[PDB]
Amino acid sequence: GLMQFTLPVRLCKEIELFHFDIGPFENMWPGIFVYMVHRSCGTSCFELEKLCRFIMSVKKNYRRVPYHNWKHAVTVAHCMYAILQNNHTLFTDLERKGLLIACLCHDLDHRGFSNSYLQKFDHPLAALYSTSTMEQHHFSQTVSILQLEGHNIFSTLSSSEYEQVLEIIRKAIIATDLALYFGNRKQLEEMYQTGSLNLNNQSHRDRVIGLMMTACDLCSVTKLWPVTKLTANDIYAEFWAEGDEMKKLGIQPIPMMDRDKKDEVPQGQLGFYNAVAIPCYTTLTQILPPTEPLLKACRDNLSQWEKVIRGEE
Ligand SMILES: Cc1cc(C)n(CCNC(=O)Nc2ccnn2-c2ccccc2)n1
Ligand SMILES: [Mg+2]
Ligand SMILES: [Zn+2]
Repeated sequence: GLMQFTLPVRLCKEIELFHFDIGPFENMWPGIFVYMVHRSCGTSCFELEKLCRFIMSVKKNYRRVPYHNWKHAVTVAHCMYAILQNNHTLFTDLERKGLLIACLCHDLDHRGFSNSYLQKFDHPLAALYSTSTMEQHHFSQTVSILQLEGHNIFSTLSSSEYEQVLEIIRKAIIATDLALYFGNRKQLEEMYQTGSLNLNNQSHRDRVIGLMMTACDLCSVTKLWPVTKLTANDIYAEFWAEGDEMKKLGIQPIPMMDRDKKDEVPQGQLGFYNAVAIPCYTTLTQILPPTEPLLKACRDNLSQWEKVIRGEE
């Protein structure tokens, strides 16, 4: 119990900030995650032996893909840590426990292909899960790893608390399907504006936790410009591979995924910021005022992409 994780001074301070980058040293990422669980949840939330075994099994079931990798998992978990630490009294013990684990597990066994590509390929997972194909697989993989011997980090919870936490994790992981984000934010927008939003209404909490998951999942657009710009290369490396694979199935990919149309990228980032990212962090800031730094950072980056187009960089 008396064993803490401590980070070097620069990390100890910068990790509290939304725009923190976890760095290129992979062997430090597990310690950073445990540090965040201990401060967000407590030193007692998990058996340290079981947590460490869970963390390393989760790492092993992420693939060596350009973007949807172990680094993304830890990055999305850090953004959730930042939201929880800035909204101390709004979330229950089970929710803080659940959401950090959901973020770490949210893209388990990702291959770097969209739900659309699985459907057009006719992948077995598309036959097994007709909607949110990859996300149902990510939750399936999470349950698998929790059921390995020595890996059940929730064993000390009651039967009902256990079922509650697995239901928080399931909903959280399904919400990372961007196809579900558009309707979810629209509903939250109306509820906030007509004043019907009620955080004691479980169906309302679910929607708010969903938007947090979208905000955390997209947080690469809220980093300082040099981090956002370099992460964009990894996300587009996956999109171009998928577009190559669409061409192999005899389907011309949308321009965003066509590597012959790299010129169109800056304008494609504009569309993504205006259609997805700005609306996402605007609604999140209305519902959770202390997440405003994510909206500010997103706006700064929209303006940096505007400069790329105007040939100023
Ligand atoms: C860095 C960093 C991290 C992330 C996630 N991006 C965004 C990369 N673009 C992207 O994901 N596009 C996308 C996927 C599905 N729909 N759309 C889409 C929606 C509206 C307009 C244009 C495109 N950059
Ligand atoms: Mg995903
Ligand atoms: Zn993700």
